[PDB]
Amino acid sequence: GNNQQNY
Amino acid sequence: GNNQQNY
Repeated sequence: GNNQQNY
Repeated sequence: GNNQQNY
């Protein structure tokens, strides 16, 4: 699906 | 914080 990664 | 909106 839509991807948000906050490292 | 960081924002991602997928309408």
